[PDB]
Amino acid sequence: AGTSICTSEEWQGLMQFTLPVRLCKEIELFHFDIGPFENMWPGIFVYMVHRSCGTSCFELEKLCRFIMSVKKNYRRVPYHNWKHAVTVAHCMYAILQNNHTLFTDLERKGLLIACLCHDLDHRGFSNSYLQKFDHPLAALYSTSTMEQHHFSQTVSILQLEGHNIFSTLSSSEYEQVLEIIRKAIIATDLALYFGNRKQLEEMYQTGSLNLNNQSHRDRVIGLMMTACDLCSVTKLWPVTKLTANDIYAEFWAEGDEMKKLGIQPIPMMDRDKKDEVPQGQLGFYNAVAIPCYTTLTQILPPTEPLLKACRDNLSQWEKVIRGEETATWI
Ligand SMILES: Nc1cc(Cl)nc(N)n1
Ligand code: NI
Ligand code: NI
Repeated sequence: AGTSICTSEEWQGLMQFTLPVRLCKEIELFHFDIGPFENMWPGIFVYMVHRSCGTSCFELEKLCRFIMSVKKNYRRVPYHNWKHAVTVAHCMYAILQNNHTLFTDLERKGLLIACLCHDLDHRGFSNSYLQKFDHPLAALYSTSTMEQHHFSQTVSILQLEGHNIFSTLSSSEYEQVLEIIRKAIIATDLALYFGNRKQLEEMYQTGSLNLNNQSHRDRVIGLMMTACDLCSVTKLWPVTKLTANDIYAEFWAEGDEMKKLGIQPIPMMDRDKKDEVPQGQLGFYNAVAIPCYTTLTQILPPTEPLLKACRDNLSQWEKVIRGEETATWI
């Protein structure tokens, strides 16, 4: 029921927040893991917007209201939560810092906000679920159901009194940024990823890819959104392994719901099929993450460390399968 608004207490605090010095250099790296710094997450987001877009990109008060209200519109679900939002935004920051001039000031502001907002009000249910059991959302949004919902929630937050960080933009630029943000959130539907990646791969291989071609730009941005959304697979193995427990915790709760409604879930959502997870992650890396980061690296060479990390994690899942796992804490 409705869109949640942060307290004066919340946003004034973030305004007064300052980032410990040692973290400045860390935040720049692809592999950086926000995990051990929970109190600082909203502040790390300020810092990234200020570094990428400049301290004058947004009136700070409205930026701070926007971020903390964004936080309050994430749910307490094991995975599609506030921590994932900031993780995704950080990956985008590393991509943009490493490819800064390829992207307009409008694209950078739009994309960091899109990443932070891309799973707003996620309920711990997949599009598969909502469409299977005809949730009202599936009727409103026949395809990319939750993603269209996340964009809707983003616009609602902006429309809160004192939250509209895009107000100072020309009328034309405003429409462009909302369009940037809409396309970027929609692209985080993995259903679209398969065709997008295949197109981009084709365009790269034939040499037709042209970044001054809007339709090409939209697709590159789309794959960037995929890379950022899946970035848990690009971290150090223990970090990757730990996040995966959260991914599966959320899936298995969905599977539990399906069982009550007389449908056996897919194995991935079946908590009594845990022995199949390492092989499922192997399949997910083979069909999704590997090709994603491969293509992204061809298009944006400086993103190559995301790909090497993901190949290292693939190998770690293969070790698990062979029975060579050593001690893991969770
Ligand atoms: N977003 C996801 C989904 C699955 Cl099955 N696995 C990973 N690593 N990330
Ligand atoms: Ni999503
Ligand atoms: Ni996501």
